[PDB]
Amino acid sequence: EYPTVNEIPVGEVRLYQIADGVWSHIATQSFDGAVYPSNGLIVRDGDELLLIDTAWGAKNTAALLAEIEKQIGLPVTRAVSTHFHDDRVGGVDVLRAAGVATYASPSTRRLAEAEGNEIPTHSLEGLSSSGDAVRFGPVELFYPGAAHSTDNLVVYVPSANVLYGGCAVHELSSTSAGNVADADLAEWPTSVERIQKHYPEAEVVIPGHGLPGGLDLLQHTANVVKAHKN
Ligand SMILES: NS(=O)(=O)c1cccc(-c2ccc(C3CCNCC3)cc2)c1-c1nnn[nH]1
Ligand SMILES: [Zn+2]
Ligand SMILES: [Zn+2]
Repeated sequence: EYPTVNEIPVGEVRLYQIADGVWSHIATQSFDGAVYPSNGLIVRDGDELLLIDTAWGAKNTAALLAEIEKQIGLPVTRAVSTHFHDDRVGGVDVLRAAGVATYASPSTRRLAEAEGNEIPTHSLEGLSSSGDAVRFGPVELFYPGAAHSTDNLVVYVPSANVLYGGCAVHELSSTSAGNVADADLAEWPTSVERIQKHYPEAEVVIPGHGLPGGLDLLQHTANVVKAHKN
């Protein structure tokens, strides 16, 4: 029942319940003349919500906030962007105007600024070394090392054993590595192995794009990246 790309018009946002107090958000966006689905995460934080990643654009992110208001009815107070690309930060200005406190690592902020992308307000220290982990509300943020991008973070929800991989993790049906322009194809398998080692109890793995599954998404991603490399 997870929504697919052809099921979501660009500008609409769907929520999908992953576990008690954990949802993914799914949106679609046009990029270089093709339409892609994209996931983020929502985690209940008492009587508040923590958002992971924008819905890829200003209008999509306004629609995301409206969908959250309708379906969940708890305020989004903080958001974390997991890397500097537009599917993660595009819409930060909408979040900020709506009073959401926006966060990203200094690595992500510098890359977003150099790229001309929207820049989260606050800096997340303690994530600059591969294998670093910090607590942020109801999640753990983990920097696995360079993969899809040099700054990519993953997010674990310990109460639910949910791992959100962002664009460092591909769905099982993936046959291509996506946009690798900012990737480190050689380090990516090592970064995936670090995630595997750190989160062996993950029950659900959510990719940046496409269907959630189990821990197999991690090895599959390393395999996709190796096929791209040669
Ligand atoms: N995050 S990004 O800016 O590099 C991006 C922008 C536009 C399209 C994409 C994009 C996303 C997925 C795909 C493929 C991956 C394999 N399955 C079909 C879609 C292609 C491009 C991406 C991306 N995210 N992760 N990897 N690339
Ligand atoms: Zn990206
Ligand atoms: Zn992406």
